[PDB]
Amino acid sequence: LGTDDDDKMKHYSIQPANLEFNTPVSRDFDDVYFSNDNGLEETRYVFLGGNQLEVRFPEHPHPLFVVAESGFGTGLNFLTLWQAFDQFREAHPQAQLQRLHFISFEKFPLTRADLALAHQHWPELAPWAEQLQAQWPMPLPGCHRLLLDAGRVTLDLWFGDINELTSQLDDSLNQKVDAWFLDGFAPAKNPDMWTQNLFNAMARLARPGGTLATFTSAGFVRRGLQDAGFTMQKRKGFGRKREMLCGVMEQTLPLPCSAPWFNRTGSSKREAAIIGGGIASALLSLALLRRGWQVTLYCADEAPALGASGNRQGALYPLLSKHDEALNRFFSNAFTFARRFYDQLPVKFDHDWCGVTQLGWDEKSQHKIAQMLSMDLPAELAVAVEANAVEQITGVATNCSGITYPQGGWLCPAELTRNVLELAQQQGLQIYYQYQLQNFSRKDDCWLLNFAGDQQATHSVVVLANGHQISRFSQTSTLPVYSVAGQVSHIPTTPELAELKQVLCYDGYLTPQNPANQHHCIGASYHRGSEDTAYSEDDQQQNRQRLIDCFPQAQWAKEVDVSDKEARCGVRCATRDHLPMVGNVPDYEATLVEYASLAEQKDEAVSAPVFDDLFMFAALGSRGLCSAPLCAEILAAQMSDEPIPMDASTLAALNPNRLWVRKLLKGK
Ligand SMILES: Cc1cc2nc3c(=O)[nH]c(=O)nc-3n(C[C@H](O)[C@H](O)[C@H](O)COP(=O)(O)OP(=O)(O)OC[C@H]3O[C@@H](n4cnc5c(N)ncnc54)[C@H](O)[C@@H]3O)c2cc1C
Ligand SMILES: C[S@@+](CC[C@H](N)C(=O)[O-])C[C@H]1O[C@@H](n2cnc3c(N)ncnc32)[C@H](O)[C@@H]1O
Ligand SMILES: [Cl-]
Repeated sequence: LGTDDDDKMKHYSIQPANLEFNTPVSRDFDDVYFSNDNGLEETRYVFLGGNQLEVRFPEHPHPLFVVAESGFGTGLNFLTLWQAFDQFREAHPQAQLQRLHFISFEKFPLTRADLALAHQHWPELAPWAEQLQAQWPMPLPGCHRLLLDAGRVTLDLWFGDINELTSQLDDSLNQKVDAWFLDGFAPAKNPDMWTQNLFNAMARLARPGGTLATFTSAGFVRRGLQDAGFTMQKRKGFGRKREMLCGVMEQTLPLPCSAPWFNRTGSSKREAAIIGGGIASALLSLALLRRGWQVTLYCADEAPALGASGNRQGALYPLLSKHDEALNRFFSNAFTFARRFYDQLPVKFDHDWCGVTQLGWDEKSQHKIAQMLSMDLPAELAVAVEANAVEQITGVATNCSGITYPQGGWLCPAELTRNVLELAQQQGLQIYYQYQLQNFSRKDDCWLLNFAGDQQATHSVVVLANGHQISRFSQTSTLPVYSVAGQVSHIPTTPELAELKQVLCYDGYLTPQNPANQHHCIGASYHRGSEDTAYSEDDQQQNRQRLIDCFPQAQWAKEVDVSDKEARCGVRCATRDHLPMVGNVPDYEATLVEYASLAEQKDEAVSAPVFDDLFMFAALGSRGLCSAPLCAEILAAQMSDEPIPMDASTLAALNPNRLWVRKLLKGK
C-alpha cells in the first residue's frame, strides 16, 4: 500500500458528448435528444404541464421555485421553462415567486459548438439560448453556477454521473425541490441511469407536496418511484405515445442528518448587518440584495477597500493541487465561476483577462508545476508552456518552462470593491463608515452591536466579513486564522517592461502595466503573524530583487524601478489549509463540551454548536479575488435556505469549525 497507482484512474475533466444531427442524436446512446417537429410543445406538455407549473406559479408561496433535472442535454427543458417563467413574471409581477432555480445533472455535456448548433433549431428560444451560451461552463467535475438575468434565474449544472453526484450533495438541498424533470434517454435502452438510487434521491430532495414528471411510462419506473415515496399517476402521452407519468410527494419524509458537526444552517430573518468594507462584504451584499434582504454595511474606515482589498492590480488564477482534493475542487470551480461572475457584473473596474503564467525557475517550482501538469485538467483551465513559447506567450524572455492559466489575468480590486459597493447602495445597501464594531451581544431576540463611540444598533442577522480583524470578538477569538502582512510595490513601466502581455508568477508576482496608469504592481512580501502596515524599504527592494533572482539574465527584470517608494500595504487573513472560512460562526466552548467524546458517540451527536443568526465570510488569504464570488454565493445561499452550489465535502473543508471537529472526531 501507499502507492500513487490510484492517480491513473482519477480525472479532473469531464468528457463531452459525441453529437451528430439528421435534431441532435447521441452517438453513445443511439437515441435522439428530443422529437423532431414537436420537441418544443412536447417539452411544455411533459415537463411544465406534468408538474402543473402554470397553475402553481401565481400561488407559489415562496420567492424561489426550484426545479431539478436529470440529464440537461441540449438545455431544451431549461430554456422552455425560462421562457415560461419570464412570461409568468410579466403577467403576474405582484406574485411572491420572483426567482427561478434550476439544478441539473449531466454526464456528457455538449461542447459550446454543439450547444450553439443544437439551439439553432429553435429560433423562438434564441433570447434565452444566447444568454446560456454566453456562460456555458468549462467541463470540470461538480457544480457550476450561472447567474442569468442578474440572479433572477440561477442554474446549477453538476457535471458527472448522476448516481455518483446525488450522494455528494449537501444536506441543505434536501426537501427543497419544488418540481422534478426526470428526463434521460428512453429507459428500455439506457436502463443504466434510471435506478432506485436515483428515484430515492429525487424523493429526498423533493419538498413535501412537490411534484415530478417524466416522458416514460415504463412499469419499473412507476414502481421504483412509488417505492421512493411518490404518489404516481398515469397521464396521457403527447402525440403517439399513449402514456407518461407524474407524481406528488404526498408525505413528509425523515430529514437526513449525516455529519451534524458540519451542519450549515440558515436564518428565517431577512435583515442583515455586515461588518466589512472589503471584497467579501461587497460581493455578499449583492448576493443578499438580489434576494430582497435588507442589508446594512458597517465599515471602520472612512471609505471601503482600505483593508487587504485595496491593491491597484491583483492576479486571478486558481490554486490547483494534486493532493488536497477539496482545495483543488474549490479553487477550480471558484475560479471559473469568478470569471463568469466578473464578466456578467454590471460595474466598471479596470481588468484584463490576459492569462497568468507560473514559471519553473527552480527545481522546487518545476516540481510543483509538474505535479499540476500530471493531472488531466482541460487546457482551458491550465496548460503547460515550453520555454520557447513562454516568450511568445508572456512577451518576455524567462529562460524556463511553466504552466499557464489562459482564462486568468488581473483586475483592480480596490475599484471593483468601491464600484460594487456603489451599485449595492443603489440597490438599497445602507453603509455606515467610521463605524468600528467593538462588541456584540444577544439581547432578547436581536443582536445588539456596540460601536466605538457609544453608538449602538440592533439587527436580526450579523455577518462578520472584516478581514484580519475577524478574530477580535469574544465569539471569534479562537478561530485558527492568522495575520499575514505584505507589501506590493507600484512601479513605472519602461519600454522593456511594456512588452509584458501577462501576469508572471514566480517567487513573487509581476503584473503587466495598467494602460490607464502606465504602472505595474509587483509583489509581495509575506509577514506571518504581523498586522503592521508600515512601509518597509527592505520589502520594497525585495519585491524587485526576488524577480531578478528568479530570472538572472532577464534585462527586463532589471528595468523594474522601485525608487519612487510607492507601495500598498495590507494584512491577509489565512488558514494553514489555504481554504476560506465561510459559514455559521461556531461556538468554541459549546463545541468542546458537546463533542468531548465524539470519537465514540458519533451517532448521538448534536447539530454543530453555532451562534444563532451569526455568520462569517473570512480568511481569504492572498486569493480573495478568486474565491470571493463563489463564497458570496455559498454564504448567501446558506443564509437564505436556498441551494448551495458545492458538494458536501468541499463545504466541510470550508466550514469554520473544521479544525476543532477534525481533532474531536479522531479523538485528539
Ligand atoms: C499584499 C497583498 C497582496 C495580495 N495579492 C492578491 C492577489 O494577487 N490576488 C488576489 O486575489 N488577492 C490578493 N490579495 C488580497 C486577498 O485576496 C485578501 O484576502 C482579500 O482582499 C480579503 O478581502 P476581505 O474582504 O476578506 O478583507 P479586507 O479587504 O481586509 O476588508 C476588511 C474590512 O473590514 C473592515 N473592518 C475591520 N474591522 C472592523 C470593525 N471591527 N468594524 C467595522 N469594520 C471593520 C475594514 O474597514 C475593511 O474594510 C492580496 C492582499 C495583500 C495584503
Ligand atoms: C434526452 S437527453 C436530456 C434532455 C435535454 N433537456 C434535451 O432536451 O436535449 C438525455 C441526457 O441524459 C444524460 N445522461 C444519461 N445518463 C446520465 C447519467 N448517468 N448522469 C447524468 N446524465 C446522464 C445524457 O448525457 C443526455 O444529455
Ligand atoms: Cl490584490
